[PDB]
Amino acid sequence: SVIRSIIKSSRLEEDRKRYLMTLLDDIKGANDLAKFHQMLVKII
Repeated sequence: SVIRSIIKSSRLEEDRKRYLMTLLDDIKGANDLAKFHQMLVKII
């Protein structure tokens, strides 16, 4: 939910936050999620 919320709150990727939502929501790894979060949030 944490990462799911941030990407959904990421006002840049429309369909990509939607797509990445159904992806990350399925990501059952807390550490890997955090890395994906650090990833895109450092991208922007």
